[PDB]
Amino acid sequence: MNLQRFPRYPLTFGPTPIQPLARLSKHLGGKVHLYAKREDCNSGLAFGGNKTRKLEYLIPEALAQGCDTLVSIGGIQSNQTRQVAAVAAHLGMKCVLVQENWVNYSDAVYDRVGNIQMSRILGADVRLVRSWEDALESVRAAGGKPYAIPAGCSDHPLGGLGFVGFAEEVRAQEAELGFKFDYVVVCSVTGSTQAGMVVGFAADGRADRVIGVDASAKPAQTREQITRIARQTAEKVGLERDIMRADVVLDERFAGPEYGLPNEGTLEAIRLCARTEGMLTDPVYEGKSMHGMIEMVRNGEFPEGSRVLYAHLGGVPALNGYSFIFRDG
Amino acid sequence: MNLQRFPRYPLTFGPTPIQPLARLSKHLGGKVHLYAKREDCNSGLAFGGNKTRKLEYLIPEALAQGCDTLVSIGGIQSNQTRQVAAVAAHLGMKCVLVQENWVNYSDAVYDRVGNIQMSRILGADVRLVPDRSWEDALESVRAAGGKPYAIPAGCSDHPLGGLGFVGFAEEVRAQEAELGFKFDYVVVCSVTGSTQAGMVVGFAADGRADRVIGVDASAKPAQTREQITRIARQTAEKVGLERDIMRADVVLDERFAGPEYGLPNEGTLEAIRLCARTEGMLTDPVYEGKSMHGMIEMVRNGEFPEGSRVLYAHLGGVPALNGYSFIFRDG
Amino acid sequence: MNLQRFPRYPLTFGPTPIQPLARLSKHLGGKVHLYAKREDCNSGLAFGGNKTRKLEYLIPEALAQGCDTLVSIGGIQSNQTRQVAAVAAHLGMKCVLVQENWVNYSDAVYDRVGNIQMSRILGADVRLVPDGFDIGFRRSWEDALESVRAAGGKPYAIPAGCSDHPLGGLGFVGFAEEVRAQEAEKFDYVVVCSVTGSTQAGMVVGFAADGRADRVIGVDASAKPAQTREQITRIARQTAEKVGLERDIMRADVVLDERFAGPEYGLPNEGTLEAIRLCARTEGMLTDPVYEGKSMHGMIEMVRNGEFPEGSRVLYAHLGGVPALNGYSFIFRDG
Amino acid sequence: MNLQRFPRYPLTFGPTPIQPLARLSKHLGGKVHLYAKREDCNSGLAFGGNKTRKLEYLIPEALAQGCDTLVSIGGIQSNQTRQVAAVAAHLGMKCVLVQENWVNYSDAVYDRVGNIQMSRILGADVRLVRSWEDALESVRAAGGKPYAIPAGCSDHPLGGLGFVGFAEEVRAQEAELGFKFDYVVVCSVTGSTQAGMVVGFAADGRADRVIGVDASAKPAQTREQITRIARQTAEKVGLERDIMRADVVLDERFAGPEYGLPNEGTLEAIRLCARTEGMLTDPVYEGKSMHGMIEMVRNGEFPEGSRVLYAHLGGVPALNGYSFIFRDG
Ligand SMILES: *Cc1c(COP(=O)(O)O)cnc(C)c1O
Ligand SMILES: *Cc1c(COP(=O)(O)O)cnc(C)c1O
Ligand SMILES: *Cc1c(COP(=O)(O)O)cnc(C)c1O
Ligand SMILES: *Cc1c(COP(=O)(O)O)cnc(C)c1O
Repeated sequence: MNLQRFPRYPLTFGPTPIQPLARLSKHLGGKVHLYAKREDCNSGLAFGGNKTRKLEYLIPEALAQGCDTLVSIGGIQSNQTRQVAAVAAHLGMKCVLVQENWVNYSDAVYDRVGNIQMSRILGADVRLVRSWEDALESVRAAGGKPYAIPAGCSDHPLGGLGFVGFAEEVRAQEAELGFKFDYVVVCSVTGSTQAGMVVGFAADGRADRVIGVDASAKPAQTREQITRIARQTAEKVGLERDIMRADVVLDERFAGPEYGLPNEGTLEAIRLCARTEGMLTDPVYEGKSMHGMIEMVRNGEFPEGSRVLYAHLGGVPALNGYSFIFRDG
Repeated sequence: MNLQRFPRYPLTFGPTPIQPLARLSKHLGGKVHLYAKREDCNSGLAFGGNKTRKLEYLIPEALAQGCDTLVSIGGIQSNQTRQVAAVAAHLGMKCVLVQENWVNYSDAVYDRVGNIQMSRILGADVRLVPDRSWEDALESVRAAGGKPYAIPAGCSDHPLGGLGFVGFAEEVRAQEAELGFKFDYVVVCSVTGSTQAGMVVGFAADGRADRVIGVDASAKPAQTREQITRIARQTAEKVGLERDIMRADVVLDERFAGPEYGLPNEGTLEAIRLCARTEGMLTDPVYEGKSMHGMIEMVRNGEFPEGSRVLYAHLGGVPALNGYSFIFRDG
Repeated sequence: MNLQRFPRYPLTFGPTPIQPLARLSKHLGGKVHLYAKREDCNSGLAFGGNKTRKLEYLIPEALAQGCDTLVSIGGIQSNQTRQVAAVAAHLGMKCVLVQENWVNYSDAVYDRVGNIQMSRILGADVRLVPDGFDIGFRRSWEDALESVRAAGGKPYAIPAGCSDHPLGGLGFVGFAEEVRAQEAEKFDYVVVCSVTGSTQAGMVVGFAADGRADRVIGVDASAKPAQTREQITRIARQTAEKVGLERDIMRADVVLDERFAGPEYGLPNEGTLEAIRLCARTEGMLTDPVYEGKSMHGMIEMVRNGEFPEGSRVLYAHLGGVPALNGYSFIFRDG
Repeated sequence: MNLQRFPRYPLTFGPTPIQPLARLSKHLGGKVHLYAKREDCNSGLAFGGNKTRKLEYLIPEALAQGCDTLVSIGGIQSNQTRQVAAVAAHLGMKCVLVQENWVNYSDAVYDRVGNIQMSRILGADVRLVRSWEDALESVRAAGGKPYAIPAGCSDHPLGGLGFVGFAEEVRAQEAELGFKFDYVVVCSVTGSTQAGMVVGFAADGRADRVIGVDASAKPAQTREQITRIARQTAEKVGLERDIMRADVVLDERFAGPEYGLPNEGTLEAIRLCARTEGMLTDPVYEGKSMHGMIEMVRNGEFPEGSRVLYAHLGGVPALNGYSFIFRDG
């Protein structure tokens, strides 16, 4: 394959570090070696995260197209939209965000802290709710040229490129470390994060080692999205193989009870990981993927000796919209 | 000098990047070149920030002395205590935090979002003073069978609390080497003081101590200024500074600290917005927004020599934004 | 029957007013006439409400016993504990409230606004436990009673909602009495929200006396109808006997509709919300997402479905609870 | 005088009750007998309060004029705008409310709980920010006829009538009681509440017995508004005398530090009163007037044996916007 053909606009500090999770690994049995690749610390643009890695491959097209406004969408505590707002500010672009009520969660400061708060400070036009088209049209009619960024950046032709690059990065780091990771655990919702990974790791025969953990609570849709995006992306980068259902692993046991709502396992997972490693995760995405990984290790689902690379996608600021749940820890 | 004599426990990713703030520089007239060194992105331990750089030089002693608990203190939205809680969890140590109402602010979720929320999740025993806390805290640890390592407010008034930022100057020299030039100034927010102190000592070396432009955020200029001065002299001695720190070496502008510690003024808010909107870089209403406000005003007043290169030290503090949600409800 | 036998301490202004809900009645077609008996406005003690009417019959006992502390229990936005705190302060008694989140809900300011905020201002010792403590399991209720004694005082034990208490059903028997006296100026049905039960129970006993027990249409807000229904019946029978009601309470006398309790105790459904908004926008009368909004939703839905004979006059008992709206601010952010 | 010349629209349950504050009185030495007149429990329309007594005299005119929309104004936690929204709903009229932040305060849920929450639920169109004028115009432009209701109902020709009636009510109740109150404590900010009282008690020679307690923190301006409204109202009811400045008593010692902000004395008084009587007061209005009365009795400013009638004007729902302050009581 060949990713290098597509330009990448630097929005990150560079390759993201991989850290050992020795305390947590030991706590769980010392049988499985856990690591974490910090996508959550990839940028100076309002905390970045996985969405920011994706955006690097989309910005060039926005610039090439002479666009002046970035328009995106997501739930109230969307990480995607907060990142688009920061990238836009940094690029000197206007920003219009469509924020919808995507979660059955009632919290007094939900639309005023965390991710959405930053987007407003960053100068984005935050619209709280077809709304998609309206917003875009709004921009054209306003005299500007919008660059449409779908939810999570996922269902877009360039949306899968960022994480194919992730697999690339990991290969280079395994070469520096002198060892390979047996698996990768990643949280999945809109899909192009895992899709990129699947294509990237299909290259060296480990697509099936990319263990996705669903956090959408609609596993069938998410799995089809990932699969579809992986196929389109595999074509885009010249993978010399088709993606098979066997290449898309999506665990469904940890997404409940709903998207945006933690279960008690989620909370326990967030607490354990934070208290053993000092590494925070959130109740919507990462805490669920962290939950899955801990559970898998606990159930012995990982062969003894396995090295598991947890991909920390970001999302911590959303913790602010769930303050009551953590009031005592 | 020789900071190398003191061990440094790795708590950061490595040197912190310097980024140009061209959009903001141009916005202010394009006469002064603004940069930012990102201490606020130095670690994977609950966002880190300047305190985490300070802590790298304290943990070895704490470990050497066999302590099993880190004990610290600060206001409700203290960045310090949150970093202590994360560093403790990472090191396998317990943590006790004494949090006091240091600000005349009373937001509905002030004690449940941002920094303090993270400390609780990180497993610290977060103690809210009513409404000697410090001694009870330390003693409770002994009484329980542990050994506490005491970390004073901001890590500042501690024998080792000024080291972290001497190394910051060391870091900046090596980056200037690749940059092919030296920054004319450094802007840093100051409250407990060992951050600006370390910098004062670090830059005294190549005679730029008075180029480190401190911006007071304590709203108690005199005390803070005095503490920086003292911490500097002590640290200077600790590292072998072949020169002495003169009062003239400690620079602290007091025009941007109002109205009180922990409360922003309208300038602070505008500054936070201007910078976030021109660079995608956030600052808080208690600390960085005030030093950012200082720098912009300085540039605006033509107080920087045309052509000057100014290095803004972004110390962190962003999670505290969550405690001032009403002020930013519309931006 | 004779309630006059049991002493009643004044904690209310006097009988509660009945007002017509003419606008809401008209909006629903005008075929049924709705009114409201404002139990929610019965007292100067921190907004009072139904619980305060119940307390009038318990306090004489607490006083005769020489108790100096009132001890009660309830969820975070419990109306009962807030009224106990004000009654206590008013009487010069101390107050301990054992509390815990009894709802699968987690609003940012849930434990610091509305009802619980007032209890703390009122001087009560609000003992709110962290999630997973489980007071009902550890029997924290008793330790609290014990700690008062252990401390030198004498506690008067007031159970959840005052209901499952010997004198807990008297207040609302008196309500039926008061209604009769006001009718001497008759309502066909009464709509009342039911959770812990002695409110509707007292009504059942009180109205059984003039043959209207089955005219009290209870609307479950517990989302545990079977338990609640049984509680109402039992409290009724005990209270009937207590007030010498020369009659047995039939299973037929206790009416508890289960259609508007969803999805859970303390959680409103879209129906609850529309009902709160409709009643508020037509009569200027506010109801809450936990209790009254569900019974308001009940009455409106019943009238809408024609379960009420044309021409019927329905007396909606507004038991109170409005302060709890403060804990559901996000839901009403745009109205 | 002749108050009866004006039509009063019923919006209350009827005369408000007078309760003794026996415990608070004994607590402060029992040398002064304190009582409370509960204007705060005067209506089933969203808790009511003094504003509702004022409004009973303005509504007939709004109706007579055929207006279909009530338009008013106040700060975020304004009690007035909440009562206006409830009266509108009850009357079947539309409601437009201009809310501005009149307080240097910024609590996270300030514009979502208490009074303003009720107004939105009651169906008012709550517009947060020439303010006033724009609102009024927009209603006409929509094809409606708005009835303008100034802040607190105070600078309105009819705004002072409600409390002239309050004095009426009190003489009548004093008859039944068989005794007279020597003083009346009342919180004053916009002014027509105390002005109505001044006029109503001028009739029996007790105008200077109406002890006003400033809560505006701008006493000179408030003292002048009460004076003016009182004179204009006395003329409108045919008082057989002109109102003199000496008829207006306004203590300025308890308004600090600013309108909308409590001082430590305010909080203490709110707590003492709540804990001795079970009667709540707020940090903006009543707690300051409660603070005043207690301080007056404590300093021996009332003659031994005096009977003081505290007018509790309402305002308790605003407590919700000061939750941090009362988190532990
Ligand atoms: C968007 C997001 C995810 C899921 O990534 P997808 O590419 O949408 O599947 C996981 N974690 C965080 C923190 C995210 O913002
Ligand atoms: C502690 C802190 C400061 C001030 O540093 P001192 O060493 O205490 O002077 C500035 N900004 C942030 C974000 C901080 O946490
Ligand atoms: C307690 C309560 C109810 C239910 O009354 P029970 O006697 O417990 O059945 C209804 N509404 C409100 C406002 C309440 O506080
Ligand atoms: C408006 C108000 C006041 C002050 O009354 P004015 O007539 O404006 O002086 C006092 N208390 C409460 C509760 C109020 O709403």
